[PDB]
Amino acid sequence: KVFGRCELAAAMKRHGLDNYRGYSLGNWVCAAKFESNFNTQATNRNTDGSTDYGILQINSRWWCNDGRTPGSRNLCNIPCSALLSSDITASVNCAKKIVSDGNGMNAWVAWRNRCKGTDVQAWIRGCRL
Repeated sequence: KVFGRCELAAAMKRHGLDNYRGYSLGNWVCAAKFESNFNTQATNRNTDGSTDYGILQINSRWWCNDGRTPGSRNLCNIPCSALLSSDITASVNCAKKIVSDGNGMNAWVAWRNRCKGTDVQAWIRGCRL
C-alpha cells in the first residue's frame, strides 16, 4: 500500500506516535517519506545480507527474523514479513521499541540526514488532524 502524506500522518497519530519519546509527528512522516516514499512494501537488500523492510525500513540484523540474515537477532519478536503489510501496526510497534533503545530517531539514516534539523511541521501541512 502506498500512503499519501496526510493519510499516513493521521494513521501515525492514531498509533500514538506524536511526541513519542520527544518526537513530534512531522518527524515520523518525514522519516517514512525518505526511507520508503510511503510504501509499505519497500525492501532494500543490503551488503552483509540484512534487508530493510517496510514503510520505516526496519533492519533484519537486529529487529525481525527473515531466516536468511547472517548474525541476526529478533528484538521486536516478529517475522520481517509482518512489516510488509498494508496496515502499519507491526511497523509502528517495532519502531517504538527501536526509539526506546538505540539513540532516538538516529537509528533511521534518512531521518538523520534529511529530516533532522529542518522544520518537520511542514509535513503535516494541510492535514486536518
